[PDB]
Amino acid sequence: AAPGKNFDLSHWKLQLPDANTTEISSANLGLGYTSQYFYTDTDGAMTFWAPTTGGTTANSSYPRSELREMLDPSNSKVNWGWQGTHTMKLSGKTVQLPSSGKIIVAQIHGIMDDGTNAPPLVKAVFQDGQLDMQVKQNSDGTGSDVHNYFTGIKLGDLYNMEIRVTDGVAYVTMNGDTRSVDFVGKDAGWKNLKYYFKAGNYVQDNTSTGGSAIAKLYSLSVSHSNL
Repeated sequence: AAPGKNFDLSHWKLQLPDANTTEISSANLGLGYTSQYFYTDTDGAMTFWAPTTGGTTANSSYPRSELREMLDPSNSKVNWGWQGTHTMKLSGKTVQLPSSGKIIVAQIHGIMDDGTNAPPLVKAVFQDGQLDMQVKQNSDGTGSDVHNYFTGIKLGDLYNMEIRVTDGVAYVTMNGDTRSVDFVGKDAGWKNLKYYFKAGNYVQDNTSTGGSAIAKLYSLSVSHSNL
């Protein structure tokens, strides 16, 4: 069955790497959308394929086949804040890499209150042998990232990932190994942004002959909670 039947995609939309970077609505995912970019493989995985020459969204140079969390499937401007607990769990694997050897398989992305773009906060960067959960230091265009390296994560291996924000602290986990970064403690300006999760295949190669990447998910959930 197409992915939106094996997964609760009622609060995700899908962003594609076709030339026009088409988006597929939550409802259409639920009605069984499938294509070369997004399909159920024979192992049941929700599978994301994107070529390095794909279209790029307005503020990126890299192509993606990637889910974008929609608290309101009819309004992408409704997103969550730094206070309380916000947790994504997934299990998946990276099957094929582009020539650069690097893709992003999950994110927490910032966004302004009015919906305008803001920086990523967490980027789960996969390479064949290490995943780096990168946490951006500052909410604006300054500074760099805090790296968090997980050694031994290879191409084709299954990973169990969790990314949690509780009260302005990011907890980044692979296979039960959790690291943390207090992002509001680094820059209180993160309190002036909202956030949404992403998961899929954001290919860090835009070159002519870099080929394409495949990432898979076997489970994907989001929980927002309080006390």
